[PDB]
Amino acid sequence: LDNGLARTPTMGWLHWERFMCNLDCQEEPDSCISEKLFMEMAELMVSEGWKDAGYEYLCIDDCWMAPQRDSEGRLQADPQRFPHGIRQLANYVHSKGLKLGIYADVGNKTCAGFPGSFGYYDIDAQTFADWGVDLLKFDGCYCDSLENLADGYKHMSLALNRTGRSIVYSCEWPLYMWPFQKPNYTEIRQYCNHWRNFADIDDSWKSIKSILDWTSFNQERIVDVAGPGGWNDPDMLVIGNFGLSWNQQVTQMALWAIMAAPLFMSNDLRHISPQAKALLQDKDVIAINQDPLGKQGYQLRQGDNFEVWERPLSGLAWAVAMINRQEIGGPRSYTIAVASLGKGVACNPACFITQLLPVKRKLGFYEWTSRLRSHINPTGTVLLQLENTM
Amino acid sequence: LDNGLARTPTMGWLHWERFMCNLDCQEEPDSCISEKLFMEMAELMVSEGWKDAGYEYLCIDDCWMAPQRDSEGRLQADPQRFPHGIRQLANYVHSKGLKLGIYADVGNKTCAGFPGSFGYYDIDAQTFADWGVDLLKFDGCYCDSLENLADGYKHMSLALNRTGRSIVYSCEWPLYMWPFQKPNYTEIRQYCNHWRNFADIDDSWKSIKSILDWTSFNQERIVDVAGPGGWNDPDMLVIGNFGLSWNQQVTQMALWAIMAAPLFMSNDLRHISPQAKALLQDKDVIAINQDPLGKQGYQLRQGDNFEVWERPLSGLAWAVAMINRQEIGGPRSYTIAVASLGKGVACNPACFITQLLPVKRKLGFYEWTSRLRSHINPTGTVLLQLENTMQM
Ligand SMILES: *[C@@H]1O[C@H](CO)[C@@H](O[C@@H]2O[C@H](CO)[C@@H](O[C@@H]3O[C@H](CO)[C@@H](O)[C@H](O[C@H]4O[C@H](CO)[C@@H](O)[C@H](O)[C@@H]4O)[C@@H]3O)[C@H](O)[C@H]2NC(C)=O)[C@H](O)[C@H]1NC(C)=O
Ligand SMILES: *[C@@H]1O[C@H](CO)[C@@H](O[C@@H]2O[C@H](CO)[C@@H](O)[C@H](O)[C@H]2NC(C)=O)[C@H](O)[C@H]1NC(C)=O
Ligand SMILES: *[C@@H]1O[C@H](CO)[C@@H](O[C@@H]2O[C@H](CO)[C@@H](O)[C@H](O)[C@H]2NC(C)=O)[C@H](O)[C@H]1NC(C)=O
Ligand SMILES: *[C@@H]1O[C@H](CO)[C@@H](O)[C@H](O)[C@H]1NC(C)=O
Ligand SMILES: *[C@@H]1O[C@H](CO)[C@@H](O)[C@H](O)[C@H]1NC(C)=O
Ligand SMILES: NC[C@H]1N[C@H](CO)[C@H](O)[C@@H]1O
Ligand SMILES: NC[C@H]1N[C@H](CO)[C@H](O)[C@@H]1O
Repeated sequence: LDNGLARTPTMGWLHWERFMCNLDCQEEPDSCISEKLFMEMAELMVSEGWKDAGYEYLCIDDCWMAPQRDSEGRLQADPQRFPHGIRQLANYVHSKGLKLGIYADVGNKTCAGFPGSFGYYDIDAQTFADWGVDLLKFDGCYCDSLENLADGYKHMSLALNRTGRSIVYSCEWPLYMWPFQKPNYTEIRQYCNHWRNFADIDDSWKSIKSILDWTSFNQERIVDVAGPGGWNDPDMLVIGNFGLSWNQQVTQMALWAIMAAPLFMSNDLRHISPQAKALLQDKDVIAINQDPLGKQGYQLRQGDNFEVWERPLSGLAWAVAMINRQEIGGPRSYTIAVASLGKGVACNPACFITQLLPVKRKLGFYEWTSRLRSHINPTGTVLLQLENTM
Repeated sequence: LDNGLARTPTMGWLHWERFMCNLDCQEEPDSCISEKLFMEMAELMVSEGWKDAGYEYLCIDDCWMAPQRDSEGRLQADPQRFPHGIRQLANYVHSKGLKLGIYADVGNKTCAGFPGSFGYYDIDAQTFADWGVDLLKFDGCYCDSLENLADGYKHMSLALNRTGRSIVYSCEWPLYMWPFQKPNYTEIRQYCNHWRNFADIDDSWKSIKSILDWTSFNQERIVDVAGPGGWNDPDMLVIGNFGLSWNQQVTQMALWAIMAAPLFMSNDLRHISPQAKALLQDKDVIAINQDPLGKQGYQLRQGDNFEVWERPLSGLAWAVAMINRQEIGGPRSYTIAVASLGKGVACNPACFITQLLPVKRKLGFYEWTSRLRSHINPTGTVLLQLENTMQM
């Protein structure tokens, strides 16, 4: 989408995975989907260094709406859970230097059953712009035809444009097309700043494996379309929650950097371990994810329960990730000729290699003839940056 | 097995899950199966508090043997990886106050392809006894006849008996029966101190779930068989390795306590986080696992992606574990009438409830009519101890 936005993958926080559709503010005031939850997350995004690290968009997912539209047929936030309304929440979020994301659905209802936007695309776009919304996640539930799906996503894209406000447009279009018809990613990128390709992530290593495996299986179709203004979205970062071991969290961070993925955390910023916070705020890894060239990485190799992924960066640098998919035993040795990396240019005539994950360690100079040797933890990842000596 | 051993579930360390069959001591010296590894592991078991916590058996799994038997037809340790031999390793282990476990196979070869014990049961038992072995893990590979399997396990049990040395006898008999017919656990318990029921564990939450689900599915068949001298073995503790989140590690520790399981760690004691070590050395949870009553726990309830397990303890106490199997979202509230716990006996007329996991916290007195309310993390477990009481 050539709206001047998302020139690097969008970074921020999205409530869905950790907080979902919790409406029980009477029994669970601190966890329910409410204005107070987003105020608390905004405060911590400022005070705990998230904004400084680049996490900029505080995003509302499903279950913010009132059961019905208002007198004039516009969407409204739930009166009890969002007493001051979305425009006021956006004002607050802006006063902190952050941006606000909101959620709507292309069909007749949202996935959780709240008012859909079909028939209201232009009014909804104008409502969002009037409210000061900075990002829209547009879901695909309750849409009875591929034509309605495509037409709605394009119509909403154009309506957002017509409001004149800069609004990041996040689409689930491909995900809802894939069971029936192969998506045309050139068209999608024409209309969207990023697009969900695959099933919702949850708090599990199985989910991560399945997302990585889908991305590597389909990489010939999706890798080259990505770039400044339009990214593949493999769904939220779930680092800092409950289901991932430390090495599995490292794998998610490293490979979301390799994939030039949007970095939408879905966690509780009020209760997050120092280790998870340091991983999610890792300057060098974020810098890889945010590389201005915006060329998505890809899987280079797979075999012996090892995977090698790599990503070209600005200024002749490369990022390389090595995953150990064997879920038994101990750290496993993996070696690869550096001439096999970076299409044969990264280390010609030589390169300096720095390991970034699981810990930052300079590895030294590697000549064109050299072999890179590493030990990779089960379900963990070794992430490296290669700098050509020219 | 009525050998006076394993009156509580055996506790120790077994190399299989973490170190497997790594034979490459030149390229992977720190991971290969060698005498130096077991010597160092013994030193750390002493110095890092593992022996004090109750972990007593340092156990060798597969891939310790030389490719062939010796001139006298007895087994021998690998010449390069175990130059000083099993007798000397056992001397070292005993000098640290620990006990040594070893591995053999009922069939013609071990699962990794090394000499099997079939045809040599009595001499192999005697060899182990001469070496000073204190525990035998007896595998079931390369034995495709049910009669051979059963006869071999019984024979090895009797042969170990004849040596006159006290040796814990750990069997994989039931697991190897399933391709043919489901086991008679009365017979197995007659011959074994504990027995593997289900597929090998690996370093994953998937594996933990599958072991728990098999145990609860088959619990009417295996729970009452267990007791002092004979335990169900759901395989090694893998806390301290790589594939389990903190809450998944807590779930494994809590439920291995519930199940009266042998506690065999399979990790690297040289590289283990403080948090994992504190969990594995948790005095109160170990005390649940080691409860002298020796009655295995069971799944009480299951529904809405929640599980409730409980285990009766000595002196009218109970352990209760609540698992959240929903792998999305945040901590989920679960409430239960305390009268539903411990068969209505734990809290009659009252009980004092102490949460032990994920953190230790006194919850207070709960009267027989009261309700217990708790919050459980995704893939985590809340482990509680109920003490029957007449007071407030
Ligand atoms: C080879 O097999 C034989 C037969 O199975 C086995 O002999 C058995 O040894 C056990 C353990 O020593 C004996 O059990 C003991 O019996 C005495 C006398 O009745 C009791 O006083 C003992 O009670 C104490 O220990 C128990 C734990 O075992 C506790 O439950 C109890 O509270 C006491 O602390 C204990 O019951 C058993 O009687 C014999 N059986 C026979 C038939 O002789 C022998 O040990 C095996 N070989 C080797 C090397 O162990
Ligand atoms: C509406 O769409 C137009 C057309 O794509 C966008 O115009 C582009 O804006 C970028 C950034 O300002 C320029 O670099 C391009 O040259 C423009 N292209 C064209 C064809 O005009 C415009 O930014 C969009 N406006 C909003 C508010 O989204
Ligand atoms: C995928 O969609 C793109 C964009 O809608 C199609 O490309 C356009 O094709 C028309 C007609 O040939 C050209 O005039 C435009 O210049 C193209 N637009 C762009 C942005 O390239 C493309 O044909 C579609 N591909 C398939 C296989 O259907
Ligand atoms: C919404 O419902 C109407 C009436 O049932 C239907 O005609 C229309 O196609 C639906 N729209 C979508 C996108 O499913
Ligand atoms: C199980 O084994 C015991 C002891 O050997 C024996 O007495 C019993 O009959 C067996 N049960 C069945 C059902 O075969
Ligand atoms: N992919 C389906 C989408 N619908 C849910 C909201 O109800 C989340 O936004 C999820 O990402
Ligand atoms: N269940 C199969 C058994 N065989 C392996 C050794 O090769 C492990 O001991 C495992 O416990």
